Amino acid sequence: QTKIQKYAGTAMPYPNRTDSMTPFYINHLGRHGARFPTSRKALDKVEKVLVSAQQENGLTSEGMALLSMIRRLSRLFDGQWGKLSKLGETEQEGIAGRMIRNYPQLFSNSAKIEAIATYVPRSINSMDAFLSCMIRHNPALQVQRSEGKQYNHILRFFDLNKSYVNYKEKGDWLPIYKAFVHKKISPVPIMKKFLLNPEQYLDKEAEEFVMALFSVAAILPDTSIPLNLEDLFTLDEWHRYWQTQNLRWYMSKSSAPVGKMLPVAIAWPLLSEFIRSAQEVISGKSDYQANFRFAHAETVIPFVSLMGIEKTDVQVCRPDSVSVYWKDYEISPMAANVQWLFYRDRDQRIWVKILLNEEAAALPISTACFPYYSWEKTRIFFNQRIEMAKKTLSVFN
Repeated sequence: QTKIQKYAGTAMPYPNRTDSMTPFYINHLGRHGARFPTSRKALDKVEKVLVSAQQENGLTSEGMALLSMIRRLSRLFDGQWGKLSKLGETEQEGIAGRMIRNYPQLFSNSAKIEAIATYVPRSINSMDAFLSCMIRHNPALQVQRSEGKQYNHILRFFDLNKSYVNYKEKGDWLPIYKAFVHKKISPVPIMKKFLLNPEQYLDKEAEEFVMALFSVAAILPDTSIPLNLEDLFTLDEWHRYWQTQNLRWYMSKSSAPVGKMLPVAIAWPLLSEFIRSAQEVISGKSDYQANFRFAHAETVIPFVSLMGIEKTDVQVCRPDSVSVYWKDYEISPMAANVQWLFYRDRDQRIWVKILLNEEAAALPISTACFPYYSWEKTRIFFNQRIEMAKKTLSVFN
């Protein structure tokens, strides 16, 4: 059942974590917590097909039960599209809580923290769940909270680059994805459960229906509604669905050769801003003990690849091998977050530890005390990544 959760991909709920020197600064990026579906399109597709089968009774008994379940979900999702769920709130409370319990000295006395978020309500509400926990876990904190479109350049860079928008909507990854779905997804086994004469459905409408049904089931664990649809598909069918969505994310938002690093390079302003906020705290220009940022999977995924956390920027030429080497649920589950923890040793040398979803991450540079890296070396490495990103983007107006 761990495998079935992983097969939700970027809709996987944030994984279980447990508590357990002290840093002088934390630099953070977090996706919003577990959320409702953002679009009714999949639900509507599933309902339209089942209702039509109800005309000229083409439903099995379970198709009748599924149709009723779909109508109920449509009423429960009404007015809630894209909202942070109670689960997403508690995910943020857990990330903040473990941070505070791990490093009380960092957030002690009158420590100062700043948080930013996008204009998207689920990310703003995620920041507030996180900050509320902090303030409860030390009301003497000083807190700056802001949000909105002025952070688009560093938190929503994927909307601002014209070449990338064009690639995401129209690029060469699309035919590869569509061929891959046709190869991996067999719709008739699934729809026989629900519809008489499934073989009379054109492959395209059948694939669309099944893909839409997977989307409904995949998001339900994120809603805090006590209903589950995992058993509509076999475990091997969930495996195949996840492979298709994993490849979709990899090619459209990460380091796939077909994207030519364009989906990754667009993140360089956030990496540059991360370095700048840390350099200012190290120098004394800023006296923040933490900078927090709340945004989206499309913020986290290319940011992580651009940092070069090992494996997350792999460039796999064969589409069918991607799932072996690059796992979206390991990078951007719900509430996915990156934390840079800064330390000053007895000699005042600065060390940095990188946490990806609260587990130590590797960079392709040396260190004699993993998971701690020399900040100087890491900064040089990240600045080199930023320069390569600007070079990449120079080929796209």
